[PDB]
Amino acid sequence: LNRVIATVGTVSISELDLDDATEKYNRLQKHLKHEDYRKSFRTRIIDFLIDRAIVDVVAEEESIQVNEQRVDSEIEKRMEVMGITNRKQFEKTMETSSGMPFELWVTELPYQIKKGQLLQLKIAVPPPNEQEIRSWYNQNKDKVGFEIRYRIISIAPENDSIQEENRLYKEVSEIRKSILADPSSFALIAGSPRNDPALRARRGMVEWISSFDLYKYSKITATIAAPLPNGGVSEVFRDERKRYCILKIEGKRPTPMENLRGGIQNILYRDKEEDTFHRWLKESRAEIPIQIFDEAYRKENKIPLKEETFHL
Repeated sequence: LNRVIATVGTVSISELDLDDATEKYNRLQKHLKHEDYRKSFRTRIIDFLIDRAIVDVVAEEESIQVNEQRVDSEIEKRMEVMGITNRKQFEKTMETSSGMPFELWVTELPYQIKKGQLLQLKIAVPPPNEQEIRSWYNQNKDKVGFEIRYRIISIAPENDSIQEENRLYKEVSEIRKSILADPSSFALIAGSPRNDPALRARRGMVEWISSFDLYKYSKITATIAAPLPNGGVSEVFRDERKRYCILKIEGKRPTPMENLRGGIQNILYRDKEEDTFHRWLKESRAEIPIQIFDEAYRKENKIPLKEETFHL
């Protein structure tokens, strides 16, 4: 009862092949940003399988072979980018992002490899142009973000004592009262010996940075800076290095394109491949011989029969 649903080129899609795929397609339905939900699950899955068949078929013709060894090679080439060293930790990393068991996720790699190699060979994805970059910037200002310029005072405690904590809390709180009283002071006190040696030189000032890049250096400092307006003095807080701090936003500006250039290019190019390739599959379905045998699909997707005499 494992009947043939369809044939895509040399590939044959069995009713079994469908049932096997039934799990993967469901966990992939989240990532598959094209399928028209008006169509039945039965249609959508067959359609899924046909697209996979096309890739397999075309890769054969172009001598793109993906063997057991090449799969392992790719996993390790993916680690040698992500940073990851243990094979066991990578298995969990992927299960998070996919929401799929590793033994199932690994069966995507052939498709992914073949797809990447086909795009490298057949398909054309022209790098995005300056007018396209500027238009993304100009029409995605919410997604650009903001850059900040601020001044910080960071005083470390000598001893691990609670008494020292109470002193420094009061010390820094006094500096804060003084700063609101006379803002001009902040510059002087930042150059003053109480502040960290690194900040004394650069007048306590931190030049143009994203709250995100800052969040990388210090999650605390950023979460504290992010909500404050221009000239906002932060409340007295502690560093991730247990230092007693105070910061003041000296400037805010929308992050200049120049910095986000690469990032915008990457967004644009990936959306270019994801469409060029989606069209190429549509296009390929017209070139590669496909035959549907399954009556359900035939009926639903409006496929004619020869000499199906018109009613008149």
